[PDB]
Amino acid sequence: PFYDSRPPEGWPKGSINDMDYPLLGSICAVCCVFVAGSGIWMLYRLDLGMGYSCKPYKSGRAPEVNSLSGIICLLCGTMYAAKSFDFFDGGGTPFSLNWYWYLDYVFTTPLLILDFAFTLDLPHKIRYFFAVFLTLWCGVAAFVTPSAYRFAYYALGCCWFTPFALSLMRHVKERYLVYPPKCQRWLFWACVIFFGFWPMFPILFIFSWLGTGHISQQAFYIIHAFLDLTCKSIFGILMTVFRLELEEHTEVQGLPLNE
Amino acid sequence: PFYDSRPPEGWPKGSINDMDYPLLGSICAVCCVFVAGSGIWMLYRLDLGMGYSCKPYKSGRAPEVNSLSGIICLLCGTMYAAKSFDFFDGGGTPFSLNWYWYLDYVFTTPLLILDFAFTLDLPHKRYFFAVFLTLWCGVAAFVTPSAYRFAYYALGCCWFTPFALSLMRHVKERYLVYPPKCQRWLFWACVIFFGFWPMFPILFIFSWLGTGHISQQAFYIIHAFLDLTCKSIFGILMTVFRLELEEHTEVQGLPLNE
Amino acid sequence: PFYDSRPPEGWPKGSINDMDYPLLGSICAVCCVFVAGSGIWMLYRLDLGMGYSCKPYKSGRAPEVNSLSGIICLLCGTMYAAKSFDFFDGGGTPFSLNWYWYLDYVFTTPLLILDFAFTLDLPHKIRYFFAVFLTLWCGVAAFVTPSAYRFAYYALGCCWFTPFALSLMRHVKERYLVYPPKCQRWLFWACVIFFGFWPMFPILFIFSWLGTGHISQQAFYIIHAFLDLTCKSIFGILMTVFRLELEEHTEVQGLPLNE
Ligand SMILES: *C/C=C(C)/C=C/C=C(C)/C=C/C1=C(C)CCCC1(C)C
Ligand SMILES: *C/C=C(C)/C=C/C=C(C)/C=C/C1=C(C)CCCC1(C)C
Ligand SMILES: *C/C=C(C)/C=C/C=C(C)/C=C/C1=C(C)CCCC1(C)C
Ligand SMILES: [K+]
Ligand SMILES: [K+]
Ligand SMILES: [K+]
Ligand SMILES: [K+]
Ligand SMILES: [K+]
Ligand SMILES: [K+]
Ligand SMILES: [K+]
Ligand SMILES: [K+]
Ligand SMILES: [K+]
Ligand SMILES: [K+]
Ligand SMILES: [K+]
Ligand SMILES: [K+]
Ligand SMILES: [K+]
Ligand SMILES: [K+]
Ligand SMILES: [K+]
Ligand SMILES: [K+]
Ligand SMILES: [K+]
Ligand SMILES: [K+]
Ligand SMILES: [K+]
Ligand SMILES: [K+]
Ligand SMILES: [K+]
Ligand SMILES: [K+]
Ligand SMILES: [K+]
Ligand SMILES: [K+]
Repeated sequence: PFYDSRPPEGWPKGSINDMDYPLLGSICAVCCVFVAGSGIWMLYRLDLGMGYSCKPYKSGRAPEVNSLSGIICLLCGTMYAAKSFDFFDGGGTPFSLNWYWYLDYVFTTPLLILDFAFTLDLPHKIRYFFAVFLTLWCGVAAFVTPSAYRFAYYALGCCWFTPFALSLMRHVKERYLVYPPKCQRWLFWACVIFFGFWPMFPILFIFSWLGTGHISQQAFYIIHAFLDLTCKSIFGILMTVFRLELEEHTEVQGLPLNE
Repeated sequence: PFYDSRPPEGWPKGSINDMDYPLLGSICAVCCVFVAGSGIWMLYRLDLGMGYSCKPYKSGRAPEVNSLSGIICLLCGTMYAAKSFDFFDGGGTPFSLNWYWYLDYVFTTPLLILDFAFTLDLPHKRYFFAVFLTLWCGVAAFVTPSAYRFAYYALGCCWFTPFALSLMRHVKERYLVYPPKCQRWLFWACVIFFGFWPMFPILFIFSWLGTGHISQQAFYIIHAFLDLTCKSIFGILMTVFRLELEEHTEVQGLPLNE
Repeated sequence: PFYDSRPPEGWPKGSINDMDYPLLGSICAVCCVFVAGSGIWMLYRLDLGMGYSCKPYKSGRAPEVNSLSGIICLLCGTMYAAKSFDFFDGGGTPFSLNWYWYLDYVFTTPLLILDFAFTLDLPHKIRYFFAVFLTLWCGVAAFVTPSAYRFAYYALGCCWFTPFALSLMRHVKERYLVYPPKCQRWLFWACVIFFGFWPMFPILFIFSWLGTGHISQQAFYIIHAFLDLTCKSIFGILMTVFRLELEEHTEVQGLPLNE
């Protein structure tokens, strides 16, 4: 999709691409290591067995959808390795996963909500997947649109995120009472991350360089690196622990849910 | 994928991009509203229950593949909102869903046939990929400036002609299964399918990339109407056919003619 | 994604794009015909029935995942028809499936391993799919990166292919003892192709024009056309014959596996 490139003399001074690229690349490398290691741990723990007792699977293999968390974390870590490669090369690299904002997210966070929908047995998994997909593509369109119509694209995304986030919460609540108090605690701390960090992205858009102009692109990159460390890595860890508690309750102890 | 952009002085006069952009944007906005509302109604009606009696689902939720029609209509409505944004900005916008013809279709109409294959229990749900490939052969045909675009078009005609011939046959095998009311709804859906899908290849020949009889603006209006028919009306007809099928088999418990 | 195009006077002499385009287009057309015909035969044979006896399916239709081999071969044949169109037009065509190396592969070979995972009942089908996906995208990034960081991208791909290829082999071995000796023979000849031709691509990268500079882009195109004739077409034929023998053993004769 690329047309632009870093000028031979470098990015013009004062432009949004005139960033601290060694620092951004170091942050991206650290994020890559952390998120990829978290995904590797999730896959290894999933292969260990069901619950904290590590009860062997009857088929000898874990459910395929249960690998979604670790797969998403490993894909995010690989894209952050690519981001570190792009930043350490000075930015504007032909294969830049940093250039088009939220283009990487159209790969992780839809699958992520799918994983969430598979972990909580949430209804309308395809509906939630496509809502997140369209919201992220509206964000990509807003960040590639140089006119005021980007605020239209943003609004379009806000027309896809506000219902979804309102629906998901409701559905999440319907599942929350089902689970035992310990799984409820893990789910509570995962939903705190979800419903307190997903709304941050729309707010960050308004104060970014494409909005009120209060947040620079470098600060945007650092903020979104921390958000991906939270929304992918920490949220996936919390989902893995919630799954372990649910399996210990229902598969190891055989106890029924509060449904 | 974009390399081109609207020139600072505007699109050159007499070029294919020198179109009535306020009119195209208004048409795209109306299409967005209509198709998105149709998808919202499809999802709401699906959540209402099975059949016309709105029989509650045993699990409390509808089948996931049954949301395909409304999801496709909502995705098409969102892409038409993006198209209206592009047209109202004068065209040639970096995120232009109007520039690359049939690029948007690679997202809807494959899923659409999937929905169709899921609604009629059609074999080789193959079909999807065939449509996929066909549409990509269209995309290339509209980005190739040489005569080899007619090769790409022909390649698509080598993927659409068998598929459309196979689908019909398979559709016929399912048509006798369904009751006469579901048969009526299926008949009116298949009329749209087999009478409007062939239009796109014919429209290619007489477009600016063929005989030069249809301008790009007329192409946009024609395809807006076609998307209003192939996505919106066809999805409505499929929803009504599903409602009749559920009323026959799930509410009344009657068996199919299989 | 295209920015470049063939210059009005043609590709500069001595450049990597200054290739024998009629020859490349003829090779691509022959490959298209062969691979598309192999996919058509695979789908027709699948529709014939189970096993060598062509036992009719109970539902009257074959399993959907069993069409993966023929679908992949037909998609590869269509992409090779597009490649022949691009080459016969002189290269650098806006819809060039030859320009971005391994970009076409991100469409076939993941599905291919999925097909493999479905044919051998291999665990972690999604994990293998995403590993191949990420390896191929790392290859695409390496072949679009003009700096030394391409060797980083390559290494990233080598960090995704080496574990996967090591895991797959192990899992394949666990399945190999299950199957009867005839299915074992067909599986052996398919795994020979897999584990002896998939490692070739990383080695070909090193000696290509983006590495040591020993293999030209034209030679790369011919080599990869032959590899796609082997990895898609011949491997799909071997998988179809293995499936036919397995169905003759288990569905026609009703005999159990060595599990
Ligand atoms: C790990 C990454 C995550 C969880 C990304 C989440 C993204 C969103 C909640 C998207 C937000 C936006 C929309 C509401 C539309 C306007 C633009 C965005 C992308 C900032
Ligand atoms: C709502 C949109 C629909 C139903 C689109 C349908 C598209 C086709 C039937 C595709 C037609 C073409 C081919 C046969 C190949 C040549 C190029 C196309 C895209 C016009
Ligand atoms: C029919 C095509 C096939 C089987 C393609 C296979 C591709 C690979 C085994 C990929 C190899 C590479 C990686 C290990 C990363 C570095 C770059 C590649 C793409 C050469
Ligand atoms: K995760
Ligand atoms: K996991
Ligand atoms: K990322
Ligand atoms: K990007
Ligand atoms: K940028
Ligand atoms: K970005
Ligand atoms: K799960
Ligand atoms: K997760
Ligand atoms: K629809
Ligand atoms: K629907
Ligand atoms: K559309
Ligand atoms: K487009
Ligand atoms: K155009
Ligand atoms: K278009
Ligand atoms: K359906
Ligand atoms: K539909
Ligand atoms: K194959
Ligand atoms: K096949
Ligand atoms: K190919
Ligand atoms: K390409
Ligand atoms: K090239
Ligand atoms: K290539
Ligand atoms: K299979
Ligand atoms: K195969």
